Amino acid sequence: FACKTANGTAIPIGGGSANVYVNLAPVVNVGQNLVVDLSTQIFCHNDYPETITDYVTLQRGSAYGGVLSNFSGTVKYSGSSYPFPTTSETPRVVYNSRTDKPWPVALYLTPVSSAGGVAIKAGSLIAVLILRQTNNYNSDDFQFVWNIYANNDVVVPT
Ligand SMILES: CCCCCCCO[C@H]1O[C@H](CO)[C@@H](F)[C@H](O)[C@@H]1O
Repeated sequence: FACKTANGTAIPIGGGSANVYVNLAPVVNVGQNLVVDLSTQIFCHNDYPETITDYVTLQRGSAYGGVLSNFSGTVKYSGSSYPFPTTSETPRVVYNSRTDKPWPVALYLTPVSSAGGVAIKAGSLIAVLILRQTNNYNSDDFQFVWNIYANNDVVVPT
């Protein structure tokens, strides 16, 4: 089991970490969602589907900088919604193919009432998402750490 980003940055068997640079909607009004869809950014696969089933969860999702200060978050994992920053490990997603499958994580961020102006700064860390991988074969328990960065400023109109 290993993962890669849309630009080809890989995290090999055993886990590790990688940076993910995301383009964000430049203008987000109070009452609207800023959607950060990681399913177009992070892809994973099973290296031995003939014998092994891989189990994948979002173990933790943490908010940073402007996302932590200016937004009220929700994380959607494989069609179910949870608070973001996270309060528990999600259920598992099964990886049973050698063909790349997107990691089904999306952040839904709505401005808090005090937000206004430059709510997210270009180049800042916005989130850290922990992908946890286990299997039905051995004792492997690996973490694939995704450091999410904003490519641009996000303005919340006043
Ligand atoms: C004849 C025995 C060969 C065993 C191959 C083991 C390959 O291990 C990797 O891929 C597995 C499937 O994706 C993961 F279960 C592991 O955790 C590990 O990532």
